[PDB]
Amino acid sequence: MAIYADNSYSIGNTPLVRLKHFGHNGNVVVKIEGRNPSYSVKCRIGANMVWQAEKDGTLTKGKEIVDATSGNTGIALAYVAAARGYKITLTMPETMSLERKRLLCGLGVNLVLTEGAKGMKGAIAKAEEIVASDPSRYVMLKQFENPANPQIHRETTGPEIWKDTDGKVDVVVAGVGTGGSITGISRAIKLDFGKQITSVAVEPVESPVISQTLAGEEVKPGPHKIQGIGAGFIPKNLDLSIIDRVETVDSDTALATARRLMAEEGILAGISSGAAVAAADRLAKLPEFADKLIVVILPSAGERYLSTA
Amino acid sequence: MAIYADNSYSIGNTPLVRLKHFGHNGNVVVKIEGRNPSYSVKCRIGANMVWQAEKDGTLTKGKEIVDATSGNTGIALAYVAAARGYKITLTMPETMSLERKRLLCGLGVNLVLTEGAKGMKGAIAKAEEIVASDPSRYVMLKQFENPANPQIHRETTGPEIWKDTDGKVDVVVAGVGTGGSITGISRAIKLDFGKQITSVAVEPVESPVISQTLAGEEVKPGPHKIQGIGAGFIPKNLDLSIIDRVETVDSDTALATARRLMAEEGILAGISSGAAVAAADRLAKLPEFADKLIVVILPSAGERYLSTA
Repeated sequence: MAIYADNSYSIGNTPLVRLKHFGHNGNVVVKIEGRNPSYSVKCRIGANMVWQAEKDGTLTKGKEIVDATSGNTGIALAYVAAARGYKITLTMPETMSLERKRLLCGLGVNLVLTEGAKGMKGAIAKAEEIVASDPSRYVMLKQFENPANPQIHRETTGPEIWKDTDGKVDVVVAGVGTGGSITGISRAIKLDFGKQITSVAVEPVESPVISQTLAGEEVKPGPHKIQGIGAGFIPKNLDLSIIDRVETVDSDTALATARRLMAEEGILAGISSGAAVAAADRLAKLPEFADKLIVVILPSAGERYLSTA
Repeated sequence: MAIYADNSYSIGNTPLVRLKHFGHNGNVVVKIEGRNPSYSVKCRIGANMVWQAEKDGTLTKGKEIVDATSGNTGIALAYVAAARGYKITLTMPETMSLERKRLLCGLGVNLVLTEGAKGMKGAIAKAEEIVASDPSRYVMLKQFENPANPQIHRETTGPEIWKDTDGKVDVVVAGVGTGGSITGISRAIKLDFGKQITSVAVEPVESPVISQTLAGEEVKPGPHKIQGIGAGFIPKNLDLSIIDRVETVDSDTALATARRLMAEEGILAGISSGAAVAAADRLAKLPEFADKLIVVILPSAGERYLSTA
């Protein structure tokens, strides 16, 4: 057989494509996370956070999911909630784009808009109030600290990279949001496969908080246009111990690099995908990395309307 | 190994998911064509029409692709042209949505807008003029009659359905645009595997031209909102001989059914995906089809902004 009992179980097995106009002699290869149920790397963790919450008794028939997000992880949780029969509340500011509202209403989400002036703070409060209102009803899965998040990457994303390269991967380049990807991938290859690879974290030069921490310098975040990376703090799901190297990238370059992915490689991916590649391209063009296979996570699919396509 | 030398070669291997709120006892299973390079069933034929044109000498270094389309097949050709280093012209009316323009410019297409008043006729003329201007330069791959189109479905889409069901598929339900899908799938299972399945074509009740032809009645098309099916004529790539059954569906139902796919199954698919499912659900709820595995092509991914999400 090979028929998924629901859409959640179809996560991953995403492809590796070799880049032609990046790297040297084809040392740069990309893994298309756009090719997922809800079209992002995130529905891997959408799937396993719900599954883990089930297995350990925190999520049960009748019980409902609450989360203060509207990005790839909201969409991801939505599809699994729809797929598995959970009611879901996502809180976000009333200033969110009609687009994202429409997409999430479509997936059967109860949309609680919070005050726009309260920014993201205010959506987090409103989620948290709903949870205090009845703690036997609503569950917050908490992507930033939930081990289920990096656990899925250790069990699927990581092994898939091992498999499809035949143990030949030397370098892994992954933008950091929750840190879940890099953490899980790196644990799989270094610890379950026993290969001493170079794991490279990627962050906005505008918010170089991983770089600052490790240098022992004032953590100072700021705004950037690289959606889904550069949270402005070190997440619990970032395991600083498996990070070999930290590469910073600027918005403009992430943008331009995602543009190039389209017109020169024919790969529709997101801003963070560009960020990831510019970092890899830089590494790949250093002689110390000449004869080394570098693998890059492209987190999302390009189909948007705001800076780029 | 398993690293694609370019994005074109990553086509297919798309998943089968079982529906919970459709069919009976889970006799309805869906194959997610959203999970492709350019995010549609079409980049399967984007890939193989170019490959075939290469193998037989019609497409060569320097030579350029021209096509009067802007739907899934334009996007598909774009990604392969970008992936393989071909210049591409797509003609379409100047009335196309900024969205589709932006997406295609992004993939490195030369966009030739034709008069809006000339409708689709006028884009076809303008393509055809460019081809007459220099026949050693520009090539029209012609999805409606190109055998490479159904050939890819015989070689990939069909086998994948065979494999993942373990020879247990009984019914195949597929909306008709070019006919390429149904034709290729059905040839694979009936002729290469030797299983006497029921191939079901799906069309808008508003343009029931397959139904009319076979009844020997006046072919009379009309407008419908089911994007990518119901062309208003019988394509050469529709092999009427392998069609067992023709199911008509209305726009409203296709729409509503795609809405249900989202909120009840957590599957983001397109209008034509809804059309496909309502037809399958109807068949699946007939006792003659009770103990039969029905497989449905979901051609596209939902991420749009016009009627639905």
